[PDB]
Amino acid sequence: DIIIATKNGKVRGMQLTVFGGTVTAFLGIPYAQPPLGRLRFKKPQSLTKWSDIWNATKYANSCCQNIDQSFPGFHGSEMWNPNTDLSEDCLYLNVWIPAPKPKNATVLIWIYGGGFQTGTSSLHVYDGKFLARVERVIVVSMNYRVGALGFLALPGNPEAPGNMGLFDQQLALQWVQKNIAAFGGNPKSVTLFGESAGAASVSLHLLSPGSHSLFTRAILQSGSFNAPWAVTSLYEARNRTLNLAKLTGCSRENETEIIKCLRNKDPQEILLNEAFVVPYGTPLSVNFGPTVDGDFLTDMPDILLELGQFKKTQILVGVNKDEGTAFLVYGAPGFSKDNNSIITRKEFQEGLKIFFPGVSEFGKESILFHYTDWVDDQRPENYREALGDVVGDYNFICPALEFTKKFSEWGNNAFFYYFEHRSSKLPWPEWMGVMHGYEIEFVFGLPLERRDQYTKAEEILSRSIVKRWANFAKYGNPQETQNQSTSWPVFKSTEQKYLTLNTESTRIMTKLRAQQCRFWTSFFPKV
Amino acid sequence: DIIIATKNGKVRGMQLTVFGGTVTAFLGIPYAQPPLGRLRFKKPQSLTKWSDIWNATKYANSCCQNIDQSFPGFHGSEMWNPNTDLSEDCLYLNVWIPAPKPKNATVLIWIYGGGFQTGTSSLHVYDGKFLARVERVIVVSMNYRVGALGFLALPGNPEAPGNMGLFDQQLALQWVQKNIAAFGGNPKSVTLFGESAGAASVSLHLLSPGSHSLFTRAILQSGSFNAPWAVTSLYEARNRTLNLAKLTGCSRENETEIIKCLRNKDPQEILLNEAFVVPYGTPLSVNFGPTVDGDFLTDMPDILLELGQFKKTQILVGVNKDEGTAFLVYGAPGFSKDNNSIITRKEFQEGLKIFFPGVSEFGKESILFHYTDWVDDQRPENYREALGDVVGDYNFICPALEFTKKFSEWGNNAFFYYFEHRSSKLPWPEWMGVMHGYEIEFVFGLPLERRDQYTKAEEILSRSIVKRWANFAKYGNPQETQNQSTSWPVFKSTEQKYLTLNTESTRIMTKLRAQQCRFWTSFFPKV
Amino acid sequence: DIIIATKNGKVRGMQLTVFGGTVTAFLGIPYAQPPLGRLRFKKPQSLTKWSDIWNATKYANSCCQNIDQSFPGFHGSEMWNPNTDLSEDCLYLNVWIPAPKPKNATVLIWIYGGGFQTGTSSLHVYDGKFLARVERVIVVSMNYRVGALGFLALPGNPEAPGNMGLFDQQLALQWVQKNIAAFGGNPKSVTLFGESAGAASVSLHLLSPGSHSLFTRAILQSGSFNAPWAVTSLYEARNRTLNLAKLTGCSRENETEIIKCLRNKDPQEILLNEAFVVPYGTPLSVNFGPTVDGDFLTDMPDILLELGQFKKTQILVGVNKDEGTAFLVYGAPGFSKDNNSIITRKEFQEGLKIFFPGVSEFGKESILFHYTDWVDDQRPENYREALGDVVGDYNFICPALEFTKKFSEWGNNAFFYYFEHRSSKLPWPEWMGVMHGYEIEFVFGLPLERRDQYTKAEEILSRSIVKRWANFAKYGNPQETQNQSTSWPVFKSTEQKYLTLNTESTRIMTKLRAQQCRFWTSFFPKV
Ligand SMILES: *[C@@H]1O[C@H](CO[C@H]2O[C@@H](C)[C@@H](O)[C@@H](O)[C@@H]2O)[C@@H](O[C@@H]2O[C@H](CO)[C@@H](O)[C@H](O)[C@H]2NC(C)=O)[C@H](O)[C@H]1NC(C)=O
Ligand SMILES: *[C@@H]1O[C@H](CO[C@H]2O[C@@H](C)[C@@H](O)[C@@H](O)[C@@H]2O)[C@@H](O[C@@H]2O[C@H](CO)[C@@H](O)[C@H](O)[C@H]2NC(C)=O)[C@H](O)[C@H]1NC(C)=O
Ligand SMILES: *[C@@H]1O[C@H](CO[C@H]2O[C@@H](C)[C@@H](O)[C@@H](O)[C@@H]2O)[C@@H](O[C@@H]2O[C@H](CO)[C@@H](O)[C@H](O)[C@H]2NC(C)=O)[C@H](O)[C@H]1NC(C)=O
Ligand SMILES: *[C@H]1O[C@H](CO[C@H]2O[C@@H](C)[C@@H](O)[C@@H](O)[C@@H]2O)[C@@H](O[C@@H]2O[C@H](CO)[C@@H](O)[C@H](O)[C@H]2NC(C)=O)[C@H](O)[C@H]1NC(C)=O
Ligand SMILES: *[C@H]1O[C@H](CO[C@H]2O[C@@H](C)[C@@H](O)[C@@H](O)[C@@H]2O)[C@@H](O[C@@H]2O[C@H](CO)[C@@H](O)[C@H](O)[C@H]2NC(C)=O)[C@H](O)[C@H]1NC(C)=O
Ligand SMILES: *[C@H]1O[C@H](CO[C@H]2O[C@@H](C)[C@@H](O)[C@@H](O)[C@@H]2O)[C@@H](O[C@@H]2O[C@H](CO)[C@@H](O)[C@H](O)[C@H]2NC(C)=O)[C@H](O)[C@H]1NC(C)=O
Ligand SMILES: *[C@@H]1O[C@H](CO)[C@@H](O)[C@H](O)[C@H]1NC(C)=O
Ligand SMILES: *[C@@H]1O[C@H](CO)[C@@H](O)[C@H](O)[C@H]1NC(C)=O
Ligand SMILES: *[C@@H]1O[C@H](CO)[C@@H](O)[C@H](O)[C@H]1NC(C)=O
Ligand SMILES: *[C@@H]1O[C@H](CO)[C@@H](O)[C@H](O)[C@H]1NC(C)=O
Ligand SMILES: *[C@@H]1O[C@H](CO)[C@@H](O)[C@H](O)[C@H]1NC(C)=O
Ligand SMILES: *[C@@H]1O[C@H](CO)[C@@H](O)[C@H](O)[C@H]1NC(C)=O
Ligand SMILES: *[C@@H]1O[C@H](CO)[C@@H](O)[C@H](O)[C@H]1NC(C)=O
Ligand SMILES: *[C@@H]1O[C@H](CO)[C@@H](O)[C@H](O)[C@H]1NC(C)=O
Ligand SMILES: *[C@@H]1O[C@H](CO)[C@@H](O)[C@H](O)[C@H]1NC(C)=O
Ligand SMILES: *[C@@H]1O[C@H](CO)[C@@H](O)[C@H](O)[C@H]1NC(C)=O
Ligand SMILES: *[C@@H]1O[C@H](CO)[C@@H](O)[C@H](O)[C@H]1NC(C)=O
Ligand SMILES: *[C@@H]1O[C@H](CO)[C@@H](O)[C@H](O)[C@H]1NC(C)=O
Ligand SMILES: *[P@@](C)(=O)OCCCC
Ligand SMILES: *[P@@](C)(=O)OCCCC
Ligand SMILES: *[P@@](C)(=O)OCCCC
Ligand SMILES: [Cl-]
Ligand SMILES: [Cl-]
Ligand SMILES: [Cl-]
Ligand SMILES: [Cl-]
Ligand SMILES: [Cl-]
Ligand SMILES: [Cl-]
Ligand SMILES: [Cl-]
Ligand SMILES: [Cl-]
Ligand SMILES: [Cl-]
Ligand code: NA
Ligand code: NA
Ligand code: NA
Ligand code: NA
Ligand code: NA
Ligand code: NA
Ligand code: NA
Ligand code: NA
Ligand code: NA
Repeated sequence: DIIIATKNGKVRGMQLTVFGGTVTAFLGIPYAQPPLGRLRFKKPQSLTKWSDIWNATKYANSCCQNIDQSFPGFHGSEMWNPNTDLSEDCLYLNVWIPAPKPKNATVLIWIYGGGFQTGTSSLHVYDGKFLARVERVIVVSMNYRVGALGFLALPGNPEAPGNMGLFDQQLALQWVQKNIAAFGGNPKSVTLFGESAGAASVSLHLLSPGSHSLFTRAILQSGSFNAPWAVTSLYEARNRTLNLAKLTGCSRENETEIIKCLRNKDPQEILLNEAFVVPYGTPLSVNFGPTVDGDFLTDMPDILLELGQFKKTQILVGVNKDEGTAFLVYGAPGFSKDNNSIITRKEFQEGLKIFFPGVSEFGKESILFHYTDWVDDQRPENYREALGDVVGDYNFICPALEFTKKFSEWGNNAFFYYFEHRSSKLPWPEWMGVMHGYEIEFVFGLPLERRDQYTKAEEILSRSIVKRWANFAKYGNPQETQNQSTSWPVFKSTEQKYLTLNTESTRIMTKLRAQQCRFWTSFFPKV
Repeated sequence: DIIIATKNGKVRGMQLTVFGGTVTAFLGIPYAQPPLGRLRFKKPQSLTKWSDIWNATKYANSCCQNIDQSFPGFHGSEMWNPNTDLSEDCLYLNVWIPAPKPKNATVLIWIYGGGFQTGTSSLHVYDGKFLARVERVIVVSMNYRVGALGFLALPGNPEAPGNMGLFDQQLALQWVQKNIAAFGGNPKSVTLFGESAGAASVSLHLLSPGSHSLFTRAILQSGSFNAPWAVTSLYEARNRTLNLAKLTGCSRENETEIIKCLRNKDPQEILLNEAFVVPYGTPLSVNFGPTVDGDFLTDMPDILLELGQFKKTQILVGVNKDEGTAFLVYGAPGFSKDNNSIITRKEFQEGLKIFFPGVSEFGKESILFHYTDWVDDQRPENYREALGDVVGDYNFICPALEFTKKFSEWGNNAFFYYFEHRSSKLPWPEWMGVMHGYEIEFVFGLPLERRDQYTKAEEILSRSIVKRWANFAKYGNPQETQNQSTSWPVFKSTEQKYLTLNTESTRIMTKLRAQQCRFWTSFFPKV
Repeated sequence: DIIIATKNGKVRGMQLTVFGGTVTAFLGIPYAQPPLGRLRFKKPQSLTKWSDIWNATKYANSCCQNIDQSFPGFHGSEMWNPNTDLSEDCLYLNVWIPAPKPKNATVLIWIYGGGFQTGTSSLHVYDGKFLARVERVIVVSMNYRVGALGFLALPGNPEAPGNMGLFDQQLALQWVQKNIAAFGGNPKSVTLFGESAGAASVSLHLLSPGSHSLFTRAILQSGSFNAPWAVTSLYEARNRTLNLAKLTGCSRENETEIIKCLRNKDPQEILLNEAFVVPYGTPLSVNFGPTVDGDFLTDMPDILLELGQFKKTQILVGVNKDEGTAFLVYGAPGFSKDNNSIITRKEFQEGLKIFFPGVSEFGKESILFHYTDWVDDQRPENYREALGDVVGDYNFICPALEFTKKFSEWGNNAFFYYFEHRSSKLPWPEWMGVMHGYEIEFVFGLPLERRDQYTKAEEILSRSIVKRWANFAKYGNPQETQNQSTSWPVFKSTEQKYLTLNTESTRIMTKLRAQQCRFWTSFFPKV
């Protein structure tokens, strides 16, 4: 039996057996008042106080959200679907601690991805018990609101001010500040890490003044706020919010009245409409996301980044070799997971049309031009590979690299990785390569689990990443010092060294996707 | 309805419609006891406290001051004349805030020019509502005492200690420190900006110990305290103060008695005499200005500048291409606004006599020599252009450049601009070029106003300056980051880069008026 | 009438007319309990408190001390003799302030010389009223105990712990910290300056932990603690203290008993014996001076200097062209002030014998060797000039230069001057040149006094030093910025630039007395 007195009252956890030892898990600790009825669309408000012992012994409700139904029954997609009841009552967090209770452990806070429209901390691939067992770090994760219910904005007006999901996150980070020492945590040693939209969230916490003092350092996997799907403009945010009212027969006059009306709709009606607040989406649509609200975000992030207004600290940033592929089977013509997807020039052009709907003909010709001077053999897989690279480079790799350049020019240490190992257990087909999302299991140390059959090499690779992440968190420096590993150099502008993470040959390389990033970064934004 | 509780009690403002949105204006908030009767010539004293709601809904009294009557009915001069009642009761300030109320906005404090003899915050070209609407900054301006009533000095003696107008300013800056957060302001992010005498005031706040902690950074348009009209010596201050007594039949024995006597004169009698406390003025006379009082100013400013005694922070400094011209029609022979003013050598010499009255024959020959080796064609406009340059270089550009050299040698970032756009709406004739004072409307964003017919190019130029000023204020760096603009480099000694602001071609240049500034700066002061 | 409430109670000063204006002088303010009876030889103790108004309107008792009787009636010597009653009751200080009272003036604290055996703040050449009038600085000076009564040491034992005179000084510096703001002073801007033993005192305050926070910066004229007369060893201090007891029939058993006995002797008996506690003195004997007591001084000063244990701040250090001469007429054979003192080789050798009594024959041959390879003409004044240089170099110039090297190697700004003007009013004969002590009148601004007939050039030189000293005090940098003067560069090791102060040609020079200082500094200490 294990009970911890927090600032809001007692909580009980369970004992887990991990890897020959023990871990104490507190699942589903509330961190805010349930945001229901009159609190829907409003910033999270703080917890009442409680008599009795709270039983944090099972995962809590995931937040309301649409589910991916493109591959029903397929483990590749379904592993990302929520594994607990959906409810509006979803502001809870989990804590995993070493046994015996440590004395001043470094704290890792995970923020999940899902396009700001989906995700949940209770997923199998986010289970923190392994990191706690092996590295003696404490691992925290929280649920935050997604979709309209999390990011509906009607500018300035506090009935729906914008960024509610980011504030749920910020309020959980605070809960860590006030309570984590009771669990044996060191509030002065907190690293945020997250992937995709979770990684862009982490990048925004770096920019947010209310976040400055709620963490020490940061890890960004395949995401940053300068990615093109990450921040909704005020223009498009209003168009969307009013388009939603129209669809739910909530078009009114007085703005507060539109919110009051939307607060009377049932969650399902709002979920059902979210998809259509846009004339045409892509498989990369973020219908409701971060906006510049003058509160969490005080100006457009490009400006803040460029002029150096953000927390000075170390960052670890990285991406996967085939980020783009996973998106092509959600709309691109002649793509399937159940065949090799050898496509034609004509399919590719149509492809660009799906991914770049509001872009001029010339703009599209310009991508075709940059990505189809091969180099050279009349390889059939030419066009399929180029469409993956197009989507990866524009959406993930290039924005990640630029964020890293920009951040390090203000003087701080940064480390960049390029993950190129395809999991032996990957259920998607071989042509999709080293996919978006599939370094996570390596970071949480799933292949360490003996009775799960990853390879021996995967076990060793995982053991080595877990160590680098943990060393990063505790000491600002992601080295594996014992087993005579390849030293990971800092990323500077000019040299721009990165580290390759693979199962065979770990290498130091320079200037990842140089030619491609000149295209996305200097030419394409003018278009 | 909008009411803010301040430290002195409540105030009500009005709602303005600007550019499709709203701005809240509080006009005429008092910031000091009215300096009347026994408080005339004394440092401002602090506000009593008040029950009821103060109605800050119209501009307040401008301070007592003579008016320019050289061009009655001419919009070019009259636009600078005071647009509210003159009264001794004039220590008030205005606040403009974004709607919805922001959370921690950067604050811009404007200090007007007028030779320390004239000016008022209520002028059309100082209306802060545009900056507030477009940049979401808060804009403050205040009225401070000018002429004898603001700068009469009888050394050490506190009945008339000197610098009262500078202390009115300092006391308004304080009012910002104590109250601005109630308006949504961030007291820790205050930029002072001002033009001409207003710009020299800003430079003196940098030197004043009582000001150090009342602002963050500073913007100086066409003015600095090392300009030759900016600081009155103790010698000339006494001669003047006693000359005024003599003229008003206030010559006494006991010094306090002379003040007591002057405090019995009516404002108009003092105004009427101010002009003659000098044997001969120029169109650049500052009969009553800043002095070294051992209080606001603790030593002569040249020494403080040279030896590095001032606030360490970023500055933005600049000047206009034809600063000198506006002064030539206020006394220089054969100059008129109603004709081209082609003058002769003989007129030019007489001209120097008007502008450099107490200077030796040789001194005057030396200006003629430096400014009349052309380069070369027998152009008729030769002499007219040289007299403008003489007055500009000596009075504005050269002192501004030297102040910037001197300030940056102590390690801080500085930015220098050279404004060379002549407003399409300028009522003065073409030969007067890019005049003193006419970048102000661009900085306050008047050409942004659609229904006012500035050009489209002027709109775009203004939009770009407003952004650079605002970025400067918020982040210390005056870049326009979005529209791929010319980056503005820091001004260092040795390289001395500056930025040109025009409607066509924005450029990086080096060593503005190199030859001319060697003349004014190294040779002329010996004379 | 002018009354200031201090922490010990009220004081009244007088009004002085200086140079067309006014200065307020408080003469003889007590700063410690009178150190009489049972307090003789003990550290100074703090002031009781007082009702009534203290009348600080005349100079106070100078401390007990022997007088120079070598030239009775001669203004050259007698100007250094005490000009008030000698008494044991002598711990008082003077304050001079600008009129009108300033607001936050920089403070100059003067510490007089006199070999630690003589001196007094009430001397004519230490009158602070001129500095106060002209520079608007506040000037403080204090009386501190000298000779046995100030520096008697019987190690560790607190009845006579050592350094009492240094602690009198330290306690006056404290009095400045607690009280000077009431006079208009800024306690955070205090420069210590002093000459000879006063200059060595200043150098020891830099080393003393109890002094660290009682001043900002320091000026050393012809003195430093590494000079060879400056610090008595523990060995020689005991030998002396016991030799004094023996002479006064106070030889006892219990050490406290010897003090108790000496506290019963009358001041005159102690004064009369001080001279003989040494088998043989020189005209540079310091029979009772600073010692390493483990309290004011925590280790030998050479070590502290060399290893960088002292206050980090700016210093101004300098010396006079003929420091040595004044000492030759107090014992050196064939020297007189009443003739040219052309001496022989044989006289010179005897001379070395007077000045280096306990030094080996070889040691003496070594000085002769270094100082008598001329360069070359058979000039009669050869030997007379060399004996002056010998005494100057060893006692003043060389130790001053070494102190400056050593101090600047730890990173702080230092300025070095070489004063080479012989006063037109000097009563000593021409051959004695630019003597020890005769830059003081220039620093206090005596030649500024119109009705005193120094030359016009001397007036201008003085005006310029007063300004450099004052700029040093206020701003850390001794420049004269207005009258286009020679800029004074910092003294670094390697380059070692110094400034020459003379009436004609002010110059930047390098490596003063290079050859000579290698001799005194590297070879002579081994001997
Ligand atoms: C790979 O599959 C795609 C995708 O669509 C198909 O899925 C397959 C697994 C198959 O079972 C089939 O029934 C299904 O249509 C193929 O593209 C399609 O080609 C078909 C038939 O010619 C067209 O009707 C469609 O327009 C197009 N479908 C879509 C959804 O775009 C593709 O040809 C196939 N590629 C191969 C074998 O290389
Ligand atoms: C430009 O005008 C000046 C200024 O004075 C004149 O203003 C004009 C607009 C005109 O209407 C006229 O009545 C008025 O005098 C001229 O200089 C003047 O020249 C006049 C006539 O010869 C002399 O009497 C004056 O001394 C002198 N006036 C002043 C006030 O200095 C100037 O000649 C004219 N320049 C041109 C046409 O190039
Ligand atoms: C300069 O004077 C010295 C010092 O002593 C003398 O002082 C003089 C002013 C003079 O009035 C005289 O009476 C007095 O003795 C002279 O050295 C002295 O030489 C004398 C006479 O030969 C010797 O008896 C002494 O040993 C020696 N005196 C001392 C005190 O050392 C010196 O010769 C003279 N120098 C000249 C004229 O160049
Ligand atoms: C945002 O504003 C309008 C809103 O019109 C939308 O109504 C919503 C409730 C939703 O159902 C959505 O499908 C619909 O788009 C957008 O107008 C669209 O633009 C086209 C012209 O290209 C017109 O045909 C329609 O008005 C509408 N589209 C359709 C398919 O009916 C508008 O484009 C959008 N603004 C943007 C994206 O900047
Ligand atoms: C400051 O002191 C005197 C004051 O004389 C002045 O009296 C004033 C009240 C006012 O009316 C003003 O016009 C007048 O100047 C100055 O004396 C002037 O100097 C000239 C000699 O060049 C004499 O003729 C007069 O005393 C007087 N001028 C006139 C036109 O009558 C004095 O010059 C001034 N000091 C300065 C500027 O340094
Ligand atoms: C310190 O200790 C002795 C003390 O002897 C001294 O007695 C004093 C009271 C005083 O009168 C003083 O004149 C006398 O010196 C010193 O002894 C001296 O050394 C010489 C030998 O060179 C002997 O002749 C005497 O004992 C004495 N001198 C005289 C002239 O009588 C001792 O030298 C000294 N220690 C040092 C300087 O290190
Ligand atoms: C928490 O679980 C334990 C099981 O041992 C139980 O005793 C306790 O009542 C639980 N809390 C509840 C049911 O609210
Ligand atoms: C934990 O470590 C921090 C420094 O990182 C320290 O200041 C804090 O007091 C420690 N708390 C403990 C040991 O409980
Ligand atoms: C609209 O209604 C809201 C909510 O009831 C009210 O408080 C507000 O003042 C109204 N605003 C306008 C602009 O009519
Ligand atoms: C280091 O070495 C051993 C094998 O020699 C391995 O089992 C262990 O996992 C390694 N530790 C890390 C942190 O990689
Ligand atoms: C301020 O103006 C309002 C107008 O609505 C008024 O009600 C109030 O009395 C005013 N204050 C005055 C007149 O002092
Ligand atoms: C505003 O920002 C400053 C830092 O510039 C911060 O210290 C202050 O507390 C903030 N106040 C708010 C958010 O109200
Ligand atoms: C002159 O009168 C003033 C004001 O009444 C008085 O307080 C002051 O002491 C007097 N000064 C002189 C120098 O006569
Ligand atoms: C940037 O670009 C657009 C036009 O593409 C323009 O309307 C807007 O005013 C510009 N913003 C700034 C700050 O200049
Ligand atoms: C100080 O001097 C004044 C002279 O005006 C006198 O009134 C006062 O009594 C003096 N203090 C004394 C004598 O103790
Ligand atoms: C005097 O100046 C210091 C800084 O050198 C400042 O901290 C202090 O408060 C000032 N005191 C005054 C103006 O009374
Ligand atoms: C000597 O006498 C002193 C002073 O009376 C006394 O306090 C001390 O204990 C004695 N010391 C010795 C060593 O006899
Ligand atoms: C500077 O210049 C003037 C003479 O032109 C002189 O009288 C004054 O004393 C000088 N000031 C200083 C500080 O030397
Ligand atoms: P990640 C899976 O959170 O983001 C991809 C961006 C578009 C939805
Ligand atoms: P600005 C118009 O305040 O200053 C010009 C200087 C002389 C009056
Ligand atoms: P200053 C005259 O105090 O020192 C000379 C050193 C030996 C007495
Ligand atoms: Cl690759
Ligand atoms: Cl084609
Ligand atoms: Cl390379
Ligand atoms: Cl030009
Ligand atoms: Cl001529
Ligand atoms: Cl150049
Ligand atoms: Cl010399
Ligand atoms: Cl010999
Ligand atoms: Cl050299
Ligand atoms: Na995913
Ligand atoms: Na590995
Ligand atoms: Na590449
Ligand atoms: Na103007
Ligand atoms: Na532009
Ligand atoms: Na030029
Ligand atoms: Na002396
Ligand atoms: Na000089
Ligand atoms: Na030399």
